[PDB]
Amino acid sequence: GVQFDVTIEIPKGQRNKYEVDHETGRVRLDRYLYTPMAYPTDYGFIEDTLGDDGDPLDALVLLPQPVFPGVLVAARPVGMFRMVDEHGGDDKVLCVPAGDPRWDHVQDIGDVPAFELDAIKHFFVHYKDLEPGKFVKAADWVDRAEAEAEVQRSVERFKA
Amino acid sequence: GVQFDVTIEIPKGQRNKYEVDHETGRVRLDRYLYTPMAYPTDYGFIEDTLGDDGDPLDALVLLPQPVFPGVLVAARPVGMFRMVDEHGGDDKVLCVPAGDPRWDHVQDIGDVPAFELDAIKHFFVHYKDLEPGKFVKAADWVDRAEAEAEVQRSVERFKA
Amino acid sequence: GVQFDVTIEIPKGQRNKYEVDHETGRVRLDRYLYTPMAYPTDYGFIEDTLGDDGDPLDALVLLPQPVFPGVLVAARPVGMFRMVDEHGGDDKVLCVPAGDPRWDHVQDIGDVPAFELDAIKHFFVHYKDLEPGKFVKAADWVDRAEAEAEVQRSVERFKA
Amino acid sequence: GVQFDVTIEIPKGQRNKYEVDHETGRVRLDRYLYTPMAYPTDYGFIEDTLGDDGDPLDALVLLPQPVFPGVLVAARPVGMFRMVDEHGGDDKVLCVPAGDPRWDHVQDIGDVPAFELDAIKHFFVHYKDLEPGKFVKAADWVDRAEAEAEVQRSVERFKA
Amino acid sequence: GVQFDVTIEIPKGQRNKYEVDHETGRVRLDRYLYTPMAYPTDYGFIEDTLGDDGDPLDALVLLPQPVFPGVLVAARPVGMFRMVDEHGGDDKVLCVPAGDPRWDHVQDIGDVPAFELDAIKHFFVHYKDLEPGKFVKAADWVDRAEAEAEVQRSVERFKA
Amino acid sequence: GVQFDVTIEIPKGQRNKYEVDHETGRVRLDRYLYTPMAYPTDYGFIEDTLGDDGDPLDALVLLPQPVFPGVLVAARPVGMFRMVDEHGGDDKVLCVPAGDPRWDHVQDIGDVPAFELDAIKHFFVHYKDLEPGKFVKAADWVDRAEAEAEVQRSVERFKA
Repeated sequence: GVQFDVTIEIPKGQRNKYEVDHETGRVRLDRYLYTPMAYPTDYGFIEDTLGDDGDPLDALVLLPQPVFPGVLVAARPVGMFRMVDEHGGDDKVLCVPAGDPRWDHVQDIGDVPAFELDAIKHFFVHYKDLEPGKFVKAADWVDRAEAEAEVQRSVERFKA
Repeated sequence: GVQFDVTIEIPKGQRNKYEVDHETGRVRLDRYLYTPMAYPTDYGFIEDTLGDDGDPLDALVLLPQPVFPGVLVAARPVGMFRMVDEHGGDDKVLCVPAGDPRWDHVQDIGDVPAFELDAIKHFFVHYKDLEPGKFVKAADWVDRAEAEAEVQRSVERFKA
Repeated sequence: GVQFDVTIEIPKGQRNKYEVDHETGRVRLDRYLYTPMAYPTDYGFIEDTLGDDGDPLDALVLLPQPVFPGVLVAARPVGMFRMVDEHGGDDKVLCVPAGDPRWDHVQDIGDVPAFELDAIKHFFVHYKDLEPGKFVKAADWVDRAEAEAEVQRSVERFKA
Repeated sequence: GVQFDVTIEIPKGQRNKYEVDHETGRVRLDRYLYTPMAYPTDYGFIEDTLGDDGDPLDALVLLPQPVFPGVLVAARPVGMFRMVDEHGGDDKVLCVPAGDPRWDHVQDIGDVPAFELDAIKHFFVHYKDLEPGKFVKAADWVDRAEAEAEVQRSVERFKA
Repeated sequence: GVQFDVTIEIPKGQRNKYEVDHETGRVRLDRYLYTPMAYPTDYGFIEDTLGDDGDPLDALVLLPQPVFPGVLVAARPVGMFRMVDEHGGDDKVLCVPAGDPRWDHVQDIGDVPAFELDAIKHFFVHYKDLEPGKFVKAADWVDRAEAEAEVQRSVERFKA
Repeated sequence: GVQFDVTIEIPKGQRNKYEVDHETGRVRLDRYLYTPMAYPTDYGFIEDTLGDDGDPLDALVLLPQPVFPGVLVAARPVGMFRMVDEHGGDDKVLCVPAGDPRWDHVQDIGDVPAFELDAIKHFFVHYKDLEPGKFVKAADWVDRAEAEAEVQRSVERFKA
């Protein structure tokens, strides 16, 4: 069913934390990570969504080769990382590239190897460890179904 | 005589197929090539041209060091790659950087070494070999004169 | 006191000379340097400033990891490189990242090691050596004080 | 059952064709490829084997991140690429990393997606297209079983 | 006083865990880290030392630009990272480049900024978190004096 | 006529100054350059030569893509850079790859564009500018002829 555009803010392997300014469209170097970690996958947000906090819904995209910040990728959801940090709840849709048969075998979170999900989860739990006031409290994984529903709501919030 | 601006969509050496969306201005990861090949030169399109198919005229730009997708380069034509694929005819203007005396010795397609033209041609002939329905039929090289004429028409089509 | 946004045009380590077109917002490959040199730090301009010559005030930003052309970084001044070239006077504010405590020990030009200031100065003195008509005549360093003053003036020129 | 050491000569993504000199141990830049292609996976030879032609048996290793020429990787076979070129028969064992549970799901050639095998095969069929006298005639895939047997013989040839 | 040669096994920024085999001299891809982390500095061992476990003493080397695995760097000690893992005690001498005046200001562990020591410590505490049976228990910092003493013993063990 | 092996110590684009230790065969990080410069071509020495100073004759090799330190390349001379520094005379043979027809049009120093020879010369004249006691006094270009002669002598010194 569902598919959308993700705007990659941060390439796999990067320790610079880029972000897109959501009115001006410009890309911004928010900060350099305080921990010796790097983004586990290409990271961004779903174009035309609105989360709880006036921010578009976050997205992880699985790619063979990282992209550049600002790049659009047409993607589809396979699961969702649920996380509660110091600004409270925050979710990240796990995605593969849409209409690329090389990802056809990846249909739900069951299809992504554990060592990969754990590596991703390990990054978000620890990446802000050396940043005062900043912490993480929940962190877990849910299936394409819950991913799809959270997307749907954020699309509807974006239209209101 | 003629010179124009090229928007590089894809850097030399890249296997990610970026493209510029021509209304929104945004850059897009179209697909990752199915063959183990990589763009033989920096690749883009001539700004303010319109081809037969509502798409700006394609350009190859010879550069010492690859640029980033979206980067403008002022360029001049030295020849043109004529190719007929599954969507029919499609041409690619061969360029060097404008007003850069290091390229002064390159004035027509005679001035580009054969092994380079062949490498470029070999890329377009084979890059879509593992992509169903997609094939290539003609593929040859023509001089700065024919390049200049096709540009001129595409500039005039862009003004209508 | 003072702090501002810098738009990085050229990453540390690059030999391609990118520049932002100031009306269109687009990024441009101006030229590939003629000397075997690479920008000693990330290089751009202070957003919303206007110099003597209708061009925004130049900026050097010290970063742990280079950014991409077009990226915004919030920054604060610690000194200024004064230089007179073939188009006359031209200054470059030395900046560190704003609100990043890892840079708290850098408060004025005294706090940047000499070998670094000399490396930067060596780049601007020599980078145009193989470029006809282009030369450099003055080149020296001044403190956060004078930096702050030149910024203020350029901000005020931008509002007129 | 079987597992061995591979010495990577050429990293995934490289167009430089490095080779190890088999007496001196030194690494050598044989040639830069004439086609705009790059090695589809990390490429080398199985340490302590001897093929038909006094050369150690060739190996492709599947890795998450490319290595450096000269690097040893402990590996296990999953299949074999059979190829007949201008020097006649030549085979390449397809391998994954030994004792790394992240590759446990890859047990025979059935387990490697078609688009990957085809990409590899496409590289070896075309990489020497622009090299006079050099051609390719057979090229196909066989299973872990045949891979294992060819290894065994090359190990025994190495002991004679 | 003391200075020695370090063989860098692993460049800053790498997630591949290279190691030197200490008889054969050859470099080996041990494993790819299970956590989304990357070596916080260039990492290796002190040439001609012998630790408690028949392995040369580990070293961290602070460098402006990462080297290649196998590269020798002449270095001097400024402190030492004391850590107890699953194989028991294991120490890591913190070094700067020898005879390089750019590092003259770094004379003991007091001279290395806290955010750097913490980043390094954070790496060794967490890098093996997703690796069964592997854990970390102590982890702290000591001064150039203790570094110098542990080196001295390992040099003497190497001569017996 | 003449052709030989070059051992590349330093890749084009690098600022780390690698060097091969000539007895042990090991590669060494000598220093990071003090100026914001990077080696204009791949740089090494002619294998089995001996200069005036017990050091093998230096070599520049022109390549499409840089190699790794320690890599051998079979090469042929097209000219020589003569230079006198603080340790007196020091020469560097300009080479292209042997038996590669893509370089057949480069037969003597006349065949290398001026902007290239000047770039190379500019690097050796300035790269040590910020290094106390270190300077450069002569620096010029001579033809394949003189190159061939200096090689011959160094080969003969190597055999004595």
